[PDB]
Amino acid sequence: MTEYKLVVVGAGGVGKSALTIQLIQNHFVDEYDPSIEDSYRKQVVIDGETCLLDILDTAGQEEYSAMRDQYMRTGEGFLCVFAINNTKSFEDIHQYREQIKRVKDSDDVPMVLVGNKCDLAARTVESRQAQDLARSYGIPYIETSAKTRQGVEDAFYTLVREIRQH
Repeated sequence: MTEYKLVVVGAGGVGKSALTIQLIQNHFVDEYDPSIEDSYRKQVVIDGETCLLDILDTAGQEEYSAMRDQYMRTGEGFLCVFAINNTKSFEDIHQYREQIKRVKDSDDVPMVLVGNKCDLAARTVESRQAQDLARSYGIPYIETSAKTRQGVEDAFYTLVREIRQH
């Protein structure tokens, strides 16, 4: 009955809701999460191990108040979602990252950077820049498409593996 409680973060404009819902429903979904935090749980098998995957979507990076900090009790690992067309999202993730680190009075946790909307032509993030930013943070860089191409699943498995390897 091993549980993995992993937190998804990112600026507004990405499909944080899509990431979780598509995985747990195994379906192409655009449905948007509510204006407040929303967590989902789904039974999964990872590397031969049967366990529960619990994914939390958060909202309002700065608005992530003590009321929401309650979730930080999970504290396992973080999946950071940005849009290839959304340059500013990188700064919002960084600042949001700094805040959640302060809440945990610590900074050595599993993290993965994931970029959505890679099929969009009109973007302003070069993948060379995005991956270098991930590399400077010492975290994996994965490109994904909410449409069908799932890279988020492996990202969660990476988070789990990093937890297992501490």
